[PDB]
Amino acid sequence: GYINAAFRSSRNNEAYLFINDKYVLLDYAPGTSNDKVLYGPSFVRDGYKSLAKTIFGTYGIDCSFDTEYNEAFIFYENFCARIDYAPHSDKDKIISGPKKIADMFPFFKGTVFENGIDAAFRSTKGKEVYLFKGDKYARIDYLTNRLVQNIKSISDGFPCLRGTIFEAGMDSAFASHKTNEAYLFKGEYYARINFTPGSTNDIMGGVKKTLDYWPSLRGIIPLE
Amino acid sequence: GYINAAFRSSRNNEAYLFINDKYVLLDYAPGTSNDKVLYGPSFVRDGYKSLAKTIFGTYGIDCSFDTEYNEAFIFYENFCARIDYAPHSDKDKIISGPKKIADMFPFFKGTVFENGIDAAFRSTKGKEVYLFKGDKYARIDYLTNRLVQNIKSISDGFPCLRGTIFEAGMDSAFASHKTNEAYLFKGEYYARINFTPGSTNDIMGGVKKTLDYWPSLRGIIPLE
Ligand SMILES: [Ca+2]
Ligand SMILES: [Ca+2]
Ligand SMILES: [Cl-]
Ligand SMILES: [Cl-]
Ligand SMILES: [Cl-]
Ligand code: NA
Ligand code: NA
Repeated sequence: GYINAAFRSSRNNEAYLFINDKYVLLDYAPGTSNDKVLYGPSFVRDGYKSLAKTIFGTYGIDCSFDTEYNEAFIFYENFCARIDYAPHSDKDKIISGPKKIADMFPFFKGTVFENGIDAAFRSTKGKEVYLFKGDKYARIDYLTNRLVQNIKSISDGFPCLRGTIFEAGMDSAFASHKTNEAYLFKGEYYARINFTPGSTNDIMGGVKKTLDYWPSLRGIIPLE
Repeated sequence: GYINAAFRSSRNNEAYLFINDKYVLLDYAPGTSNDKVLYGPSFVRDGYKSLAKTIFGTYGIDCSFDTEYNEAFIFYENFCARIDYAPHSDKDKIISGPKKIADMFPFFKGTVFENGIDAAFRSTKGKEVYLFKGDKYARIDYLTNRLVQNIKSISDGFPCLRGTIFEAGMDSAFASHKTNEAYLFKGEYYARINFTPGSTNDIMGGVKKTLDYWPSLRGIIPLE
């Protein structure tokens, strides 16, 4: 019962975190010690009416990423959908789907990504997204629907992760509102990384405990 | 692109037929030659607003069976839902699901039925339903959620099918409004069978052409 998916909100310093078939809306306070749970924990089916009678409403969300405006891709196993998550309102809706991953992203056919994605986060560069499955990552443009480069080992693109628990996989991720930062999650741990698109960079550099960084999540995770 | 699923309506002499991602409502006229298409062929997503943004709306329905009143179980691969099909209105709605088959029917766990069902029809007896997968069939009570007997070969329970194309499997079925009769489909073929719950039969009619029996379907089956 840890964080299985996440996406950055269009609202400043807010992110949606999905755990089992539930979620929380968090003010994650990147520059301040005043993190706070703004909504939830709530069942996906209760919080998102448009998702109530779907596989997402039944089983929850296991990967997602912000795109632009108020729209996000959400996943469950081999299925995905594009949604308007309509922050702080009643107005959520499915724009596209649900569709099999292979039908939404045909370049994934014949790869390990066609059966499910572990984690994803929105790049600062153009319409780019990083997606993770096992020890591999992919880099796509969601607007033109194109694989930007060959699928590579996580360690090829993020050398800073060699020798950490993230080397063989990530459970969940979201991009920060602070430029070129992102959070990676696995079990009780997170890392805050700094990245530069297209450059084999580094930093960092600190695998810590999620509950130390967000005390407002005490008693919410782990969810037994 | 032949019939992939069907269910008997609560309305006398009407059946819903599912083909690719579409359906047809048919007056199947079991006692006369006045068969007609009443509605469709239309997309499932257009005709059932409640299914529009679900896996059933994207990909169609590959198995189903009438329960009672205006409720039907519908399937797509390993998922299923309980729906009110609200005949001749737009008051359709999902009552339960979508859920995985193992979660809805726990007794199917470990069986060949776990990952999808080929075809099904409602019995005249109590709340019993016959379900088909490959050369095997199952008989369940949907109320008590119970397997009524061991999973068996189609030939054992339906000896009239021996030596015919239906021996190895069926694509679709529905129970007739005429008691103890049902229609089974595969490719361009159908059989009309008499069945006696809990007891084998003898001879009935033989494998025939669906288009000969329902000329109102010419130009519709197969869907090119
Ligand atoms: Ca995940
Ligand atoms: Ca079928
Ligand atoms: Cl994620
Ligand atoms: Cl069927
Ligand atoms: Cl769905
Ligand atoms: Na994410
Ligand atoms: Na059926």
